[PDB]
Amino acid sequence: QINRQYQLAQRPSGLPGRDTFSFVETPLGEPAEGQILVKNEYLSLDPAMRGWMSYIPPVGIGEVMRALGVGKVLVSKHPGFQAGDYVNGALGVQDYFIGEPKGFYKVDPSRAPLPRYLSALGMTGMTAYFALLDVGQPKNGETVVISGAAGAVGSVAGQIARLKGCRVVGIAGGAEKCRFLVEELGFDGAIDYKNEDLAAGLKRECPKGIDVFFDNVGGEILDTVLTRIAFKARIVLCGAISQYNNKEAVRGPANYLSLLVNRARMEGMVVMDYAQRFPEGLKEMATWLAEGKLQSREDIVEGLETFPETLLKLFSGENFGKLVLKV
Amino acid sequence: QINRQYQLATFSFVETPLGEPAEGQILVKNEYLSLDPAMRGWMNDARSYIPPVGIGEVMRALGVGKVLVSKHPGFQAGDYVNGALGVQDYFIGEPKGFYKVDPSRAPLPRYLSALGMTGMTAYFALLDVGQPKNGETVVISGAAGAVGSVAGQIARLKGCRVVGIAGGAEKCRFLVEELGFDGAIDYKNEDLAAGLKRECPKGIDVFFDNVGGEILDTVLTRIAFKARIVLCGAISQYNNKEAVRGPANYLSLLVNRARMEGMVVMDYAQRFPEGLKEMATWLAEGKLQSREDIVEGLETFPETLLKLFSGENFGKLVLKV
Ligand SMILES: NC(=O)c1ccc[n+]([C@@H]2O[C@H](COP(=O)([O-])OP(=O)(O)OC[C@H]3O[C@@H](n4cnc5c(N)ncnc54)[C@H](OP(=O)(O)O)[C@@H]3O)[C@@H](O)[C@H]2O)c1
Ligand SMILES: NC(=O)c1ccc[n+]([C@@H]2O[C@H](COP(=O)([O-])OP(=O)(O)OC[C@H]3O[C@@H](n4cnc5c(N)ncnc54)[C@H](OP(=O)(O)O)[C@@H]3O)[C@@H](O)[C@H]2O)c1
Repeated sequence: QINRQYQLAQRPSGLPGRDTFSFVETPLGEPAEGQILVKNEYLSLDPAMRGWMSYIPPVGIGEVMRALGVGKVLVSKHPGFQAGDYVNGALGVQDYFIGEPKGFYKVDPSRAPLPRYLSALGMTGMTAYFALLDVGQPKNGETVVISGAAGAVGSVAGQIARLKGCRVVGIAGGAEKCRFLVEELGFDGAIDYKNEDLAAGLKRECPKGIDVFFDNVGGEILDTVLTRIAFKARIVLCGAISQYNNKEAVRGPANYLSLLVNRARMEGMVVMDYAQRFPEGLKEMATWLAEGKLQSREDIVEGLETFPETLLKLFSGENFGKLVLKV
Repeated sequence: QINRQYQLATFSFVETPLGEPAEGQILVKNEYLSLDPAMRGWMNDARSYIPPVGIGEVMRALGVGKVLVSKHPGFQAGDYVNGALGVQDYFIGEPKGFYKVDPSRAPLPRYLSALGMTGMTAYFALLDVGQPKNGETVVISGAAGAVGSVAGQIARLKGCRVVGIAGGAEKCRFLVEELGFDGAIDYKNEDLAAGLKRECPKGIDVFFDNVGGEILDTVLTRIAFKARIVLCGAISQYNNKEAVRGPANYLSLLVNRARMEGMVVMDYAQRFPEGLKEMATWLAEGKLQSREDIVEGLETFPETLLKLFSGENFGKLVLKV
């Protein structure tokens, strides 16, 4: 049995294209004590990958590329897991995972499709959940603005905010995504940053200011949102995708003093800090899904070999929904 | 009787007749006036936290003074007050945001510094927003200034390691030898990153920012897990003809799961009594020190005013009227 794997060959400069990865065929090993062996089925493609090439150590050169995934346990030398289980874990960009199941959890394939355990019922879902609710602390009637709003995190964030009684405004790229936000996910409004002036969009959509800004994007979008925040607003720093491929320095928010004028808070978060609360998060999210109160879209791309090419879709805005790679 | 005033024209010294207080009003002989950096920010156009001084109107100044006549249920003749008394001999109007100060518990001018606005800013911004704990490392910008020098001393009292950033070898010496800061970084002569690397081994848990600009952006690179950055001001940016700099390292808040939060001292006006009571005991026991640089004569105003961005004020700048 062969285990195909993408390895990190070189730390990339800007956008990471080919020759950044090395496609390698190594023989399938066997798990040691405390380890499990997993047949990888669906891989999560995440903007955080660029950073992996910080809050977590980077990928070692010559190591398998880091990747969250869902897979079938073939064998287990670990009390927590048994052969036949389906697991969410750091499975890597390869056919098969062998190692310590640290922070792995079982998923039930009969209750939801596997790729869902990478979105709304996975990491991106939890990010939206804990970031919005614990850090954003939205309340009934508050104006909630979300960047990267048609994405996996933003789309779930927008909807939970809607369920909390918030007026929800999405900032997204292109007419199709902005239409999706309003007609499908139930956002109160949308701003197409690619086609309309963002400031005028915000003035239109948030005339009395913004109480909660969920930032997935950073850059000029963040800086413009800053001129419009309300007294005691919360800015959740979830990501800065517009900056991840910078050869140049990060674009700092020149309107940051709005946080002073408005006595507002800007706070960062990392989803793994909430691991102890995952079951309660996953449980409540699941009931939202079942009740039709929240919708999750996955964008599945087939074939492990397409990894380098498919990854770039996140940075070109080419993904429509949570990007998943079928192995 | 005459009320000498400075009203916003660069200014204008105009003698005016002393009027008389109506209902809801008090009459106050102004004794000491607060010269604050915020005086500049008040003169701008864009929506600040409080509306600008109107063209032609008496220049805003916080001050301490004696009530001569009260037509207000909360104030009595002979009370001493703190309030927006303005750049003038006498205040007449509603005591919007005034409070009584006990002249027995402290020197009158101290009710403009540690027991006044700058002291309460340090008090509430550090403790409510920074929430420093025993053994945490607390870095203060403008640490020699009126807010920073108090914030750093309260930090010391809470059991923190306290590191100050200040201009000049003299001021840095003062923080360590006189105020009891654990370390000091001379931003004017020394590299800041190296200074911070040196003075803050375990990273930075609380940053009390009075300055913004490059200092903030450098501090961001060494904040710790779950750090708190208190935005109190951005003095290095107030005299900019062009755009505020902006922290390029702000994503440190993400990597470190840290919080950056602004505050305005008057939001805590209702809690001033407990804050002032505690601050008074610290001063009285000699645990916390307050410096005021007092210049005599209202007439010296425009000259005295030219000090707060220079760095010439040693202590809280106060004008005796
Ligand atoms: N802090 C944590 O714990 C944590 C965990 C997971 C993810 N994240 C972060 O959350 C954010 C969203 O991730 P996701 O999984 O939901 O990915 P996603 O939003 O589903 O996909 C990426 C989206 O980013 C937008 N985008 C890319 N470049 C942009 C640019 N230059 N300007 C504006 N928009 C741009 C594109 O949307 P448009 O086509 O609409 O422009 C693209 O569809 C990322 O910043 C990620 O790093 C944080
Ligand atoms: N948010 C609120 O409620 C509130 C209340 C009061 C004050 N503030 C703000 O907090 C700040 C402190 O006010 P303060 O009364 O304590 O004034 P201050 O510190 O007594 O006077 C100015 C001090 O700022 C420092 N400074 C000036 N320009 C600088 C620069 N370019 N780089 C580095 N340091 C510089 C100087 O320190 P060195 O001489 O050592 O360089 C100087 O001592 C101001 O920005 C003020 O507007 C906010």
